[PDB]
Amino acid sequence: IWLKVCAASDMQPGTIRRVNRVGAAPLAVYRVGDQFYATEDTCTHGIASLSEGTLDGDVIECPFHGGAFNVCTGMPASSPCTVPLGVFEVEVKEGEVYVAGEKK
Ligand code: FES
Ligand SMILES: [Fe+3]
Ligand SMILES: [S]
Repeated sequence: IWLKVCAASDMQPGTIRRVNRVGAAPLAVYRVGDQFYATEDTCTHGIASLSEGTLDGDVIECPFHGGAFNVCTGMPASSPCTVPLGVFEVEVKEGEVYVAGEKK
């Protein structure tokens, strides 16, 4: 199940895009350089949107507590985060960014 995100050219490096899913929590797609990554958009430490946070390199900083995760692995990058984010495969076909609707 692949969800159409947007045209690669529509995402500037260092930006984030929220992607809604049917019957599930939304995802966040991050563009690091020319690479694209995706994780659950919701922080595992609280009800917070990571796409509303700060992407520093390939680490997304949560809007709260100073928490952070690596967007490639979904692993916590800073306290108080301890639970890894689910990661989702991203693929670019003909300039269009697609994200898997199912975790990997
Ligand atoms: S809600 Fe995100 S680190 Fe606490
Ligand atoms: Fe905002
Ligand atoms: S935003």
